[PDB]
Amino acid sequence: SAVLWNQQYDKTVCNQEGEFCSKSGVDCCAGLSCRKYNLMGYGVCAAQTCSEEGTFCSLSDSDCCSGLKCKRRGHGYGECSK
Repeated sequence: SAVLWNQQYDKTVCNQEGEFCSKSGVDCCAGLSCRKYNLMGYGVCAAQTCSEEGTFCSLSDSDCCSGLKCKRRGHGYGECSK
């Protein structure tokens, strides 16, 4: 009754968009999201689309992630803010 070989030993490694996420609770690399597509939720990583916090955005039309508000900073231009 020999035990199967380990899957990995090295530190927590990430993968680029396209990789699949397990139900163990794995998270894609920085700037990646396992967009759910299947019925159970066996989607794959995908580069986020929403603007990050601090990045310049359109004050006329918010385009940041959930929890970010484009605060005018300058003269007719602002960036995302928590």
